[PDB]
Amino acid sequence: SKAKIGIVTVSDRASAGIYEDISGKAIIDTLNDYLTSEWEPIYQVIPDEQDVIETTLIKMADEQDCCLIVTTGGTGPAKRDVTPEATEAVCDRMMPGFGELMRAESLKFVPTAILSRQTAGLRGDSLIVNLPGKPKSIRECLDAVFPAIPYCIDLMEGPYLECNEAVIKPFRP
Amino acid sequence: SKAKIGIVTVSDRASAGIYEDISGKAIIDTLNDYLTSEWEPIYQVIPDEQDVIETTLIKMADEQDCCLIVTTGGTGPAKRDVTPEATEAVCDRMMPGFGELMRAESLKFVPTAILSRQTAGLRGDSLIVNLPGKPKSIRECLDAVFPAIPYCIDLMEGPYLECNEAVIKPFRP
Amino acid sequence: SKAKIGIVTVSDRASAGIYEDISGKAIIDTLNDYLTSEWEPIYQVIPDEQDVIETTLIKMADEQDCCLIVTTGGTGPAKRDVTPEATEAVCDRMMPGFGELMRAESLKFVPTAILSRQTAGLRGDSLIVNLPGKPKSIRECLDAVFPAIPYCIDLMEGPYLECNEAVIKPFRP
Repeated sequence: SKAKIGIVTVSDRASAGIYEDISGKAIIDTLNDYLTSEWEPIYQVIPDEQDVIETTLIKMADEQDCCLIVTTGGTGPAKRDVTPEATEAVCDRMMPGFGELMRAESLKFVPTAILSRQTAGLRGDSLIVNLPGKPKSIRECLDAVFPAIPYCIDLMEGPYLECNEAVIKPFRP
Repeated sequence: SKAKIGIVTVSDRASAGIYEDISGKAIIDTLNDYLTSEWEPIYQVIPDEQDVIETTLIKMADEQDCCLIVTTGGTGPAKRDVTPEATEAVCDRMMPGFGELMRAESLKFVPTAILSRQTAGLRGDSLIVNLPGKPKSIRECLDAVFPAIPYCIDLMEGPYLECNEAVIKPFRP
Repeated sequence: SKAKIGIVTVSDRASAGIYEDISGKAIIDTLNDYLTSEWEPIYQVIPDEQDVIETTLIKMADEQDCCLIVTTGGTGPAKRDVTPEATEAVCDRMMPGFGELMRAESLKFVPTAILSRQTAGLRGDSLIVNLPGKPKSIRECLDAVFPAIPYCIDLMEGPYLECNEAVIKPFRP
């Protein structure tokens, strides 16, 4: 089948209106650079509301057959930040290695990396990954974890993602 | 706002007034070396009864306005070690990066650091962090995570902690 | 007293009929290489059926007095990979530092290590640790965490395990 990839920008400010969604743009730019195979971006901007996040992810995974869903925003210690809660609530099983690696990688830049509650889990055969907010952090997190994603999707019997190996090298054992 | 920092020593020999608490003292000494801003320790020595640990953390967070609460003791694989369980019970959202980093740093010279179930989380605007009992493990764990703590407290709209940069360098993005 | 160690090969394929269980064999071979003290393998090969895994782990811990139980297989993101779910189910407290270290060490070879949901935890005084199926990965994970295992067993008041320190050095603080 053809790959559907969800992109969820979680932000009160973006939902109120911003000049440009630089976080969401950073994701689609990076994914376009990664992928040679055809794919369909399923994009949504939503507020920091746990229930709305959950609803969004559920539709993308269940109805829209998204094999991957990447979120940006709402992963810090602030009370409004509930993307990880929403993610835990919708996944059947978590992927501890992703949160581990993303923080380890982010800590190479900033001591405050350990304040991120970014996680990842599976809802059926969809992989959902929580990314940071800043465009450069987004690319740093994706460069770190995406090498494992096409294989993860393979094991989940999902679409076979083909990458521009001039940009990123998926590992497939 | 003057910063109030909770210090909780959990110990099976602590109904004894003659217990010398070298762990609590290590926390106090470390924080004294770290901080240049004024702060106030709210200090309790308690038995390793999960119920009592929970009541203590809740009081310090809900009543006594502790911006940060640091526990020592009761984090290992022994059946009586229930400090993590108490911590999970009172926190409304967990901070997985703290336990990850504390073990990662500690295991380099103490392989048995991986046996610590130490964790961290947030109760409202209070950051709660589990340390091991041994003073050297205490300094090591605080050195690894404290650089992220002033900014976490900033994001919580708590007091503004300042540090002696020759001893420890908090990061603020 | 006399050390009993559970070895569980989790594999639909092996359970169906296989010339040799290389996964289970890798574990036995590794332990024999590590230990100089007398120990008894409690060995079972079972399919990828969560209820079966849980039943097996419970028996090994509660009935068979296994101080350590090591699983191989079923830790990835595939539909039928349910070994970590079973381990979570039967353990009363988790040991997050094991999965962290195993993944972190594995990541130094192959970026897909982040796809393992391998975990570890305690059921009563039994330590249960998830390994991947591949024999090379089994030995790498064991090399990473075994140095902390004899001490953990000491803390849980179990058998005193002694090692060939020419192969592996248990750390006992």
